[PDB]
Amino acid sequence: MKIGIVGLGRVGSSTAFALLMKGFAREMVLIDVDKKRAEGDALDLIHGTPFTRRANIYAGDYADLKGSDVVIVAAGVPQKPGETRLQLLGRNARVMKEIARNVSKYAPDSIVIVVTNPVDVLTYFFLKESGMDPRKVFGSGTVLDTARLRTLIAQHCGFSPRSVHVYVIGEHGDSEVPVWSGAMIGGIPLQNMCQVCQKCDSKILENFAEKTKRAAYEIIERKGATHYAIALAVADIVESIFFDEKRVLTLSVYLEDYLGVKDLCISVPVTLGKHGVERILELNLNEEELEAFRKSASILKNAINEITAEEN
Amino acid sequence: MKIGIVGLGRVGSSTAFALLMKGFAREMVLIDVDKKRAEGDALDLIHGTPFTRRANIYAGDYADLKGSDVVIVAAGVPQKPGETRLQLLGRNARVMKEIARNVSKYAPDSIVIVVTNPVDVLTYFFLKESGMDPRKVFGSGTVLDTARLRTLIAQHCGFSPRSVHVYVIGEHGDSEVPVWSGAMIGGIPLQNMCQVCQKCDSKILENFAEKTKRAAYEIIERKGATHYAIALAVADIVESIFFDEKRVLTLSVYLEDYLGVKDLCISVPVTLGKHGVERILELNLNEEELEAFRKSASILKNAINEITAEEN
Amino acid sequence: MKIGIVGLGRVGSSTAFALLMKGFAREMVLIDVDKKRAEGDALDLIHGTPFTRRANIYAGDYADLKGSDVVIVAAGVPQKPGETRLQLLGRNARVMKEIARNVSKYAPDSIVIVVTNPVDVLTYFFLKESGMDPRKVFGSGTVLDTARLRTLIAQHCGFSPRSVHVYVIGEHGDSEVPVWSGAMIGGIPLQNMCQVCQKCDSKILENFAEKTKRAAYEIIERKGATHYAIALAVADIVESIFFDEKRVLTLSVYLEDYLGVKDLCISVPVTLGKHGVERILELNLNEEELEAFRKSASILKNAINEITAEEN
Amino acid sequence: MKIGIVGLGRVGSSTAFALLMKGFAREMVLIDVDKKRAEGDALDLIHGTPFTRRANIYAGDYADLKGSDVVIVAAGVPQKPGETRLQLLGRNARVMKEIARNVSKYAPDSIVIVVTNPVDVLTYFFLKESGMDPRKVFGSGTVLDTARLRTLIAQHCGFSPRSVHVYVIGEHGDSEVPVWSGAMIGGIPLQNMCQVCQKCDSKILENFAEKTKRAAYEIIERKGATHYAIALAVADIVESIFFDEKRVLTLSVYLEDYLGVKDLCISVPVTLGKHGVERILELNLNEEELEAFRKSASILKNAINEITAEEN
Ligand SMILES: NC(=O)c1ccc[n+]([C@@H]2O[C@H](COP(=O)([O-])OP(=O)(O)OC[C@H]3O[C@@H](n4cnc5c(N)ncnc54)[C@H](O)[C@@H]3O)[C@@H](O)[C@H]2O)c1
Ligand SMILES: NC(=O)c1ccc[n+]([C@@H]2O[C@H](COP(=O)([O-])OP(=O)(O)OC[C@H]3O[C@@H](n4cnc5c(N)ncnc54)[C@H](O)[C@@H]3O)[C@@H](O)[C@H]2O)c1
Ligand SMILES: NC(=O)c1ccc[n+]([C@@H]2O[C@H](COP(=O)([O-])OP(=O)(O)OC[C@H]3O[C@@H](n4cnc5c(N)ncnc54)[C@H](O)[C@@H]3O)[C@@H](O)[C@H]2O)c1
Ligand SMILES: NC(=O)c1ccc[n+]([C@@H]2O[C@H](COP(=O)([O-])OP(=O)(O)OC[C@H]3O[C@@H](n4cnc5c(N)ncnc54)[C@H](O)[C@@H]3O)[C@@H](O)[C@H]2O)c1
Ligand SMILES: O=P(O)(O)OC[C@H]1O[C@](O)(COP(=O)(O)O)[C@@H](O)[C@@H]1O
Ligand SMILES: O=P(O)(O)OC[C@H]1O[C@](O)(COP(=O)(O)O)[C@@H](O)[C@@H]1O
Ligand SMILES: O=P(O)(O)OC[C@H]1O[C@](O)(COP(=O)(O)O)[C@@H](O)[C@@H]1O
Ligand SMILES: O=P(O)(O)OC[C@H]1O[C@](O)(COP(=O)(O)O)[C@@H](O)[C@@H]1O
Ligand SMILES: O=P(O)(O)OC[C@H]1O[C@](O)(COP(=O)(O)O)[C@@H](O)[C@@H]1O
Ligand SMILES: O=P(O)(O)OC[C@H]1O[C@](O)(COP(=O)(O)O)[C@@H](O)[C@@H]1O
Repeated sequence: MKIGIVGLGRVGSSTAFALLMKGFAREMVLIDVDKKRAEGDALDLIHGTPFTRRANIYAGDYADLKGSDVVIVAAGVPQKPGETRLQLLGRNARVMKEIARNVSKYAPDSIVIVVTNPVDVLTYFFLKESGMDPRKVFGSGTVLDTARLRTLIAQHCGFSPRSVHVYVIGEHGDSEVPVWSGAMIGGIPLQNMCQVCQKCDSKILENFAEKTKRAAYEIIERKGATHYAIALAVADIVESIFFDEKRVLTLSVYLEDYLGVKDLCISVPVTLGKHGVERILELNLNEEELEAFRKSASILKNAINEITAEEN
Repeated sequence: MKIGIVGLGRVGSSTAFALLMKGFAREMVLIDVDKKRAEGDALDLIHGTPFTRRANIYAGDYADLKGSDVVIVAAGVPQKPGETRLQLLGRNARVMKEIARNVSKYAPDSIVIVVTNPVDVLTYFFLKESGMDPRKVFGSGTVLDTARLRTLIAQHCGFSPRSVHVYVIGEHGDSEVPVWSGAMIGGIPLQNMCQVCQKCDSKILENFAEKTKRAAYEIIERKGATHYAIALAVADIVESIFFDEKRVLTLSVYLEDYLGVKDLCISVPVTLGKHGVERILELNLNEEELEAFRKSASILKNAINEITAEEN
Repeated sequence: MKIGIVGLGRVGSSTAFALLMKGFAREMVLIDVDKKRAEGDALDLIHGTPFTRRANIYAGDYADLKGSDVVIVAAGVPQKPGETRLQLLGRNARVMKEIARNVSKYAPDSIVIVVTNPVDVLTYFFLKESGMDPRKVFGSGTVLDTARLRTLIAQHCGFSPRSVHVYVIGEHGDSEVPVWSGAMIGGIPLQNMCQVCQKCDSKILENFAEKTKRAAYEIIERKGATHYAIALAVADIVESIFFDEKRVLTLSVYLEDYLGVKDLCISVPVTLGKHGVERILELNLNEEELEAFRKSASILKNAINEITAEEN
Repeated sequence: MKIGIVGLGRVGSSTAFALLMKGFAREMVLIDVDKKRAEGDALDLIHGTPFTRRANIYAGDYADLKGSDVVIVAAGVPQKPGETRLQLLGRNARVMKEIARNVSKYAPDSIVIVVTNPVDVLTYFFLKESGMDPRKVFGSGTVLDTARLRTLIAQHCGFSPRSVHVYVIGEHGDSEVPVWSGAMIGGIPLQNMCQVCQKCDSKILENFAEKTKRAAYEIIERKGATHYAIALAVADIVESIFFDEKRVLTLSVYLEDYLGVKDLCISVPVTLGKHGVERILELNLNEEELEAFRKSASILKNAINEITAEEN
């Protein structure tokens, strides 16, 4: 397939390298405002193709997205000194809208995966300005945090991550919700299995939830940014579209009305295939989860409203 | 690793071909009473290695199992005319015991996977005569029927088989038990999800259970025997030992006491790694399931007792 | 892609199983005159798909080849008692012509790979009766014998088969020609490298040529037939069409005039891609090789002429 | 296997990410003088392991190399302003010696692959200070430039890179030597095949030689540095050790006396397996090639001598 990447920073370039090794792209267009950087990146990957699958990689402009099966948006600006988070978001939101008109124009039939943070806020702004199908434009969301929570549990208990079931939903941020009420290992409720398993107990499941929601912060304090993790997750998402797998992924999707939350992009279990999102799984949230989920949706709508209100 | 296959009939040879393409064997010993057939089989696979991974394949005798990481038993005799099923089993049971002393003698440290039918009856006879660890000798059991039930459901509902959870336990035969009470799709109970999904409803889940328990009969009426399906399942089991995955598989294991069934080999969810079986998952069976499961164990013990009683 | 297999005997079925594990077919049609056998084969492979890629496999009739990207012909009859080889060939040649009209009719745009023996004689009869493009219909030829000769040499000398160059051309039979004059290891002529390498010398390269041309005979004396080797080679050929690789393969192609041989199907280095054969490499044969090659072409034309003459 | 990476700059980290996706490391130790950067890198890759194979990745110190099967050296310092190339090399050479004593001390049984530029000069300094086996310590050399030259030719002519033979030897720099005299496509000399092929002719083969020796310069002018290409090449080299393939690679090896060049590390065709380098292929260089090769060795020895002379 043909893949376009808009924004070749640490994440865009890592995503490109990963997609290259997976071998999903026949043609790969790299688009960044700093054309010189995008071109050197393209030549570097081209110089490594003798060890990967043949791919037509090149640094282009928006007109090249024509024919793109998937367009990945890893484009954004860095917080200026003094700069406020609302301002920062104001700038990034404007970046999203700009890229959107162009993707809408040259690649109207593509599937777009937004990756920049805040992912749920920026995906909503991109979708709105784009005017495309909500089943074909979405954000990576909590996909990575869900997989990470399943992995921590699995390796502590002596199981394959394949045997562990858990979903983290909501804002891909401080207010995400691990849905512990539907968690299992071997289909057996996470609580029986948790205290059969030795290196498991209540204090440890809480650490996990905490180790996963802090992962990015901890990487950033040490090296300024995360790019590898999200790169591998974007490859994994693309992998489901590529083979039309219909796997369930907690992607940030535009929901018309899900458990009382409305008109916003947020993460919930949906199935992904070659035509984009298909089924949205409505979860049976216990009381505390429903409340946390709802509060999450409100933190997002508020942010959406402050920005929509500070550009008018 | 080094793999030995004892019994190169339709199943043994198909299993060997499949294992060859997976590339799990560095050395592969083929043992059959008809040495001429085993040798031509070995030369044929050797002649195809230019397209697979290097492997040291050869037709040997029992002394060659020395060093075997895994030994697969697909050895058995065909029902003579007039021959009774009890007699037939009497003969096959004797085959199992014979192979057992030899495997015990030359490859005491291997992991053995019994595949011949009746799988639960013959595995029990093999284990007993062998005197090996019940965590390292087991039968393939209901592994294939479980995967097949998950696949039917999945493709009818528009999900990846990875999102479907169901276990079929008990005798790998007419009395197997699909554990519908713990069935799910996306962690959501199979009943909500079943009637959200269009090509699903009660009459169809019953067909599935029936299509999967009859699969072998239907193949046999048409071509005399099954070998491809079981070959792919044996490869899959070996794959878990090979990468030490700890995946949950409904293998036929020797149970000391599981839900009131005792002293017999039967299928239940257990985890498989490089050292053999590790955890046995005790399932929460509803009333009717517990009863079906128990009846299953009784059909097996009876058969075990009739044969143990018609060789003394 | 969609693949049809006409003739599900030991080879056709082995080829189907192998193609299934490679995961090249989205849809697979099995056609055999013994419909009951083809159907049980289809159900067996279907029952194993939970461990492979989703594939639409089924036993059909000629009308189903519609849309086939590749059609494999492993169909043929066995020598009756008393039966002469010329007669036998007369029968098989008639089988080839029959299958040809049907493939021409329902799948005129497919790429056909003939596999039945004698491969060069039967491919020529199939092509002629079919009236299709000589670049899209061909026989597997010496593909397997070439790979096997490269492998023997490589493993004796301590090199990867990738570093060994040799071609065996001509009749895929007793008169095949290993082109020793262009043989190399690391691009260094096989003779310098041969006596630098310890387990190499003139008497051993001759054994190799002999071990490879006798491989099938030796398998057949032991188990009645070869099927695994050729199955893996057919998968490998299909693999080049599938990813459009343009790899060089000694396939049995219809040559209009190559080194003085004319109007016949015989093996020589040609490149294979998604559209079939592309380039035919004309080799620089030394004196003795040119003579052996020519004699080979004459043994084939003679056989072609005796059969064309004993059906008129 | 266990892999250590010393120097996590753009190349070290790219190499780590690539090795991670290949799945060659069971345990991966990242060592950089800037421990904070190495630790954030380790956490980032760990956070992405839910999508790759289980691996024990962590930022350590030299004592952790204990047990390392392979150690990769991508460590070096950047040219200070005003700084001379000889000085720069003086500094980097000292870095190499330092890392060497430590690798010699804690991981004496590992295979080391030097990657920093100048690769042939720095590998020689590392080997000398280390006192290890010349068959287990070497530089990546011209591996990437050789593959790139084979790829350019192949895709222009309509062949698989597998069918193209060419070696580039000598200094991995401005004086590298493409050995055109032994170049082939399908074993047919590159000159016949070159003017049979349309998009090939003398002016184009020269462009190729030029496009490949300038690749890094062109990347660097655009984005300051190359890391992806070399990362994929290092993975490929590790891949040969990992599966003990014995593939021929133009690695920078210590040569005692090869075609009159002596006591230096330079690139030539050697075979690589699980125990390191095995066979060194002595090439039949025509006149002009022998001269270019020799001049190459002299440019390297001179540099080696100026540095050995400006630290005493
Ligand atoms: N650690 C992280 O990865 C992290 C942390 C916080 C926020 N973010 C957000 O997510 C984004 C992705 O992070 P990154 O580290 O890969 O970014 P980065 O530091 O590489 O910056 C963005 C890249 O996108 C490009 N770009 C900007 N505007 C563009 C436009 N209009 N059209 C095309 N290309 C454009 C820039 O030129 C730059 O190359 C960030 O820009 C930021 O807003 C990321
Ligand atoms: N459709 C089926 O696959 C099927 C159906 C019913 C029962 N079974 C049972 O499972 C077994 C596997 O089926 P198959 O179709 O692959 O078998 P098969 O028809 O090929 O027969 C068994 C093979 O095992 C070999 N063998 C027998 N005793 C041996 C011994 N003592 N030591 C070494 N090798 C020995 C035989 O020589 C023969 O090659 C059968 O023997 C049978 O008892 C299979
Ligand atoms: N060892 C070998 O593999 C070998 C040796 C000598 C010759 N051959 C030749 O190559 C062929 C392939 O060998 P095999 O062992 O796989 O064959 P086989 O023994 O399975 O016999 C051929 C199969 O092709 C089917 N078939 C025959 N005519 C057909 C038709 N007109 N339409 C559709 N299907 C048809 C038959 O029903 C049978 O299922 C042989 O038929 C023979 O002529 C093979
Ligand atoms: N474009 C290129 O990749 C390029 C171009 C010219 C030269 N080089 C040479 O090859 C090397 C690899 O290039 P890069 O771009 O990946 O480097 P880089 O810019 O990331 O710099 C080197 C890294 O190695 C680390 N390091 C330095 N000394 C160390 C020590 N003694 N122990 C442990 N870690 C140490 C540094 O802290 C830094 O993280 C360069 O340092 C340079 O000497 C590379
Ligand atoms: O929209 P555009 O300008 O056609 O972009 C694509 C073209 O630019 C190129 O990628 C070259 O770009 P760079 O010169 O910047 O490397 C061509 O290879 C490609 O066909
Ligand atoms: O591992 P099993 O036996 O399929 O059962 C549970 C796993 O499947 C699940 O439905 C999860 O599926 P997904 O994660 O693909 O949505 C949960 O039950 C858990 O994730
Ligand atoms: O127990 P044994 O007789 O050593 O068996 C193994 C030996 O037999 C062989 O496999 C050859 O067997 P065949 O001659 O029957 O083909 C050797 O290659 C191998 O080393
Ligand atoms: O040319 P036809 O008869 O449509 O053949 C294909 C059809 O036959 C089937 O394969 C079933 O064949 P069998 O009943 O013989 O198994 C269908 O699944 C398929 O759509
Ligand atoms: O030589 P050392 O200090 O044991 O290094 C390895 C140890 O450091 C760790 O990698 C942790 O390193 P960081 O705390 O820097 O992340 C452990 O996980 C590991 O066992
Ligand atoms: O592609 P073939 O037919 O093996 O022949 C040539 C290729 O093999 C070669 O020996 C090259 O081998 P390596 O590149 O592995 O050393 C050359 O002849 C060319 O690289």
